[PDB]
Amino acid sequence: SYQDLKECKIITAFITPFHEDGSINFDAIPALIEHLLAHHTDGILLAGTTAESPTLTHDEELELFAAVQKVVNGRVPLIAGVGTNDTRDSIEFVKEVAEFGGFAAGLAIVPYYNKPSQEGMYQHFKAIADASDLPIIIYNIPGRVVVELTPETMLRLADHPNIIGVKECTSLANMAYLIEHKPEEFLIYTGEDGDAFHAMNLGADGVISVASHTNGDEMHEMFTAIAESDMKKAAAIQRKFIPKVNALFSYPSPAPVKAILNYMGFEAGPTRLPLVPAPEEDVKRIIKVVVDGDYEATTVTGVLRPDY
Amino acid sequence: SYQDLKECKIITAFITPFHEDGSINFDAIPALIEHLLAHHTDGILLAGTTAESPTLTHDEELELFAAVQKVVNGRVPLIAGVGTNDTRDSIEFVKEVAEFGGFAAGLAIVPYYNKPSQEGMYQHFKAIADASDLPIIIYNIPGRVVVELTPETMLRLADHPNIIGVKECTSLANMAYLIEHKPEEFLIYTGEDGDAFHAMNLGADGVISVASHTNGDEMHEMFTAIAESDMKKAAAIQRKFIPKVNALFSYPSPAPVKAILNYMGFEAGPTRLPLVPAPEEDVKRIIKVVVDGDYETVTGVLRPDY
Amino acid sequence: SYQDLKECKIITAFITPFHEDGSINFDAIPALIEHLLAHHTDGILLAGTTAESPTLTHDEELELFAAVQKVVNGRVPLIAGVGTNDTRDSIEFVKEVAEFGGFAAGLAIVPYYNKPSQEGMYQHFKAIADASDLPIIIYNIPGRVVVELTPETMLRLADHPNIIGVKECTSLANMAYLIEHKPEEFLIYTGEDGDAFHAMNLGADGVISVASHTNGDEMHEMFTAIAESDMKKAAAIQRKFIPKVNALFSYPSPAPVKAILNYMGFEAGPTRLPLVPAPEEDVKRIIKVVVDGDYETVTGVLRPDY
Amino acid sequence: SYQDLKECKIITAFITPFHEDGSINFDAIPALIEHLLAHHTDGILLAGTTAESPTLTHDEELELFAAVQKVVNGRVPLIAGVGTNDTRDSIEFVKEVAEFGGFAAGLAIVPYYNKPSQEGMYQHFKAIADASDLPIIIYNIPGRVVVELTPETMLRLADHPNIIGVKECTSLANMAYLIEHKPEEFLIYTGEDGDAFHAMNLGADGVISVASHTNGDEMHEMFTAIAESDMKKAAAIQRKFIPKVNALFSYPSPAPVKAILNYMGFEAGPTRLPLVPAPEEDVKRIIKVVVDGDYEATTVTGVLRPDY
Ligand SMILES: [K+]
Ligand SMILES: [K+]
Ligand SMILES: [K+]
Ligand SMILES: [K+]
Ligand SMILES: [K+]
Ligand SMILES: [K+]
Ligand SMILES: [K+]
Ligand SMILES: [K+]
Repeated sequence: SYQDLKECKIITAFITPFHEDGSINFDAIPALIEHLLAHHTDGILLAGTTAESPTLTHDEELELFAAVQKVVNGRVPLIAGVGTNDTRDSIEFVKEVAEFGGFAAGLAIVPYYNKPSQEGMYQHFKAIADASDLPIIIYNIPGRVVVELTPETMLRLADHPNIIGVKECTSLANMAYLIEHKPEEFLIYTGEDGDAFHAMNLGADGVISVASHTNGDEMHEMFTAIAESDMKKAAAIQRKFIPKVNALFSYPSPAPVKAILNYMGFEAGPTRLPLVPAPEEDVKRIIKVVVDGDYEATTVTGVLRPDY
Repeated sequence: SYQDLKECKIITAFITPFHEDGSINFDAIPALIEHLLAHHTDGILLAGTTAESPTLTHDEELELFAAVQKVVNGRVPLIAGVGTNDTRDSIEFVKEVAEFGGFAAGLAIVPYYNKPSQEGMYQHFKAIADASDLPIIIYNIPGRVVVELTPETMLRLADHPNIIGVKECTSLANMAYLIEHKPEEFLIYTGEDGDAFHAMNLGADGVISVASHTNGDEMHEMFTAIAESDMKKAAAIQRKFIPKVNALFSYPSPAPVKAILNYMGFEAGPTRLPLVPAPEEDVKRIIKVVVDGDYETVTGVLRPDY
Repeated sequence: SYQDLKECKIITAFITPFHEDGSINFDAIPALIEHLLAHHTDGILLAGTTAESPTLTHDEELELFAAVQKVVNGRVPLIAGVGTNDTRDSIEFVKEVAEFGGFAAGLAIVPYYNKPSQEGMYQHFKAIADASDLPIIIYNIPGRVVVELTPETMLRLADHPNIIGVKECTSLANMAYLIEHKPEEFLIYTGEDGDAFHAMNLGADGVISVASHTNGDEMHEMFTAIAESDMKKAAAIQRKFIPKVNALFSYPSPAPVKAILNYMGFEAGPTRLPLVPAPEEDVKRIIKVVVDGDYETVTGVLRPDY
Repeated sequence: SYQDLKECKIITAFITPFHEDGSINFDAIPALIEHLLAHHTDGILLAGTTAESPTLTHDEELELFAAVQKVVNGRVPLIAGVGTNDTRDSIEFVKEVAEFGGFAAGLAIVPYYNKPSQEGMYQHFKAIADASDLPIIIYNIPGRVVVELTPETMLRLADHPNIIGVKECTSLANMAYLIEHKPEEFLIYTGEDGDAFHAMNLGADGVISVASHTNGDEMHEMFTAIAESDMKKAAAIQRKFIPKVNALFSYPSPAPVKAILNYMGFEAGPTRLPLVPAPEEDVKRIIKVVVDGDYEATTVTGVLRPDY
């Protein structure tokens, strides 16, 4: 529900740990989940992009939700990534995730690849919102999907009772507009770490974050500053925060965040093809820049999920 | 193989006809296909983007491959859409297709959504080309998938002996470079009906077309003018073809092409959500522009959940 | 100097009122100016883009600088547009302006049309800052001039002791970096009324505004809310200001701003060709959106050739 | 007139030679002009971008037209660059260039910097076309000016009796359209060397060229092939032509062309600020790539026109 999510400020988009072997590392999950709740994660998004959802099987996403809900045991609310670029597959998975339980909302991306029109997107998300007990949060991101929902289409959807929010990654003009015209019980999250500062100042509810894995504190610190009206501290953190965000996305994500989470001892392991891990030479620069660690280095292989 | 496709000039990116209830209209396939082979389709690509592949299940795609192959009967070579943005799935499907047989190649798109690096794209396409008997054509289309293979990575892949060409949708600058440096047994298709004139001029092997569904004849006349060194005529055709291609892509494909095909009697049906058919006011514009037809809210459909 | 401008929050990019016959309306200047100083203009930029500088002759610009300075009388500091895309002309004009006196700085745009490299931009701006007593503010606006100063070249220039700031129209990412690494005695203005909220939040020194002509008060209220750490109120103001900025730039500036100023009695007049006034149907939209006014083909004018 | 220009295929956009000193090198002009007419230049454009027109004075452009017409002595037709982003200054210079004589047409760029609307551009070019005996050719180039004339505005203008053509640098779709709907006595030139092949196949009249300075022959060779219907030779030249075009624009033009013209012994000299010459390290790669010369190399300074 909107209620479960309402107070969230730092929703983390949780990675999927893997072994050298390509299988999921369910073992590394407990320590990672603890680290997040220790470093100001308000809520967890499961099986999103950062989780390499395109490469997780149906049954693997189900394993992941059980494994994380066991280890979170109710402590923060959760959102499941449910949408694909097929409306029927999205209807089926969400009704299924409604049954499964433990989620405050299903997240549904604007369809990638097939490039639907605004009416197409409207009828898409309506059908997914219609389908299930689980309300929906729309993830609008032309930087990954080419097309986008316009604010007008988005606010058409926001009126659906079962559509409770948006993870918006367009422009701060668009974001301003959405915050300005939102109906009630409708939540506006930036999905851009490097904008979170501006989105919060403008009246957004929060961030659905990658950088929260490795810089959750300084992000907390900046948000508290906005809330406690210390704009000088908030902007100082923001100015030093931007180059970290850029390093975390300087190779295709979640490669940079996994490499940092690997240095930090969390065995995030590699990425499943078609993603490959960050090159060693980038790996050192990145750890230095994002967590001011020193990486004592030593061509790079992505992994496939077991054939068997 | 490369042999099988060497000669194709117009390989058509075949639609999937759907019933008003959202099931495949398998009945419409024989008429539609004969119409293609009647209008200078030399080769057919099944379950590409224009087939609404994101919306076709595993089994549906297999059942399309049956229907089409039964009708085609080896009259032209066939290409199966096999790649997705998951490297393992793509491997498992290219094997199942190689096994299925009757395909000269599999088409594998550059991964959408997850935005791999070049090196990621190389490992992806290498693994697919390593998986099976079936040769691979890469589909590079940053207007659909955001990222793109640089020519440089493309040419590295061109060296894999089981990768035999590219459907290239980037720039004519890139397409020139690829023609220039291509190795042996590597086909270069444009995937952009609008630029097919330029691509063929520049030395491409042909076009993987949507337009060929409705405008095969004039495409044939242009390619013939081009190969007969009749440029004034090739370019007269190209200059008037541009708006028709434009119209075809003026609501998201394959809406406009189904709306024309429906108008020509072929029962293309509607599109599966998230795509919706072309709006009414637009349908008329589109027919008038593309086929010179006289025609007269919109509802996308779902696959049956039973 | 830097001193003179340290305190400015709202420096307005002053229009040039024109008569229907295309000569400067010098009569309108006193009323327009008093109106700015009445509405929280802290500093004025004369013969910037909004003044239609491409259309003002050398002597006209000098005569504007007279008129305005006579009216202003040292109540606020002044900035003269001095740079063009020719480095020699810019040098000769910044000297003539330094000589003219009464200006805290000269504004020099990144060269338009000829698309210099970074190194070319450095040599350009260095020579201008070397030429005269008069300090230099750089104007970086790739949406007008195509190329842009990277932050890196910008910070090299920031070190010249006669370059004292930037009117920056690139991205908030760049604007953050510049605030963070700025040396001493270097002012950072946003030139984007739309992003002024974000820029001030991020630690900018203020805005070089068009909107301040018509909406000075609410801009003042926002900047005050911001500096009084009243964010909910700052952002309420910003969220409703965005469409007004949008409207102001909805036909090419300064058409929309003159159309509003005309409606408020100020005789801004039309624009000099190649710019034409806002079309009629648009003028009404614009007034309603920007000032909440109730209003009711278009003709751009030429400077007299006699 | 349209007649003077009608048969032109390779219009060169002539550089402005300068001394180390910043003054124009009128001495180097004769040899450069000869080289062009020796290497298939059909027509010469004077005082365009390639000529660093933004940095030429009024009186310097007048010197240039006299100096080139003396040395061309009638042999090819000529076009003068007359437009600026001020309509009055453009009216005055063109009426003046009509008086001056020896030009087949005045070239007028879509106004840069002030970003006019379509009506604005329309009224702009109408006024310049109205002003003088010299007909006008429009130079539409958003890559330098941001804005552009749409085909609809452009064809509105093409109907003016005194507007005889366009140097179009947008897309080949746009170019196709213009060739398809042109009125009579209206000429379509690409201003893109790297597209000239495609523009010619599509039915364009010609190219207004930079690369013609240093690769005029191979350009002739490709155009003859199109005309004589040998498409295989034309495309072979095109494919090897593209990387030369890219090197000629790999540093801000006319820096790369001047550096090659400097290696070839023509003393093009440096560029006037804000342009600077090409870096040495780029200078060798460029000469190699464009004219397969070997540059025996030896931080880089742009020059100002004399203060005196
Ligand atoms: K999945
Ligand atoms: K709702
Ligand atoms: K499928
Ligand atoms: K191969
Ligand atoms: K001026
Ligand atoms: K300074
Ligand atoms: K000039
Ligand atoms: K004409």
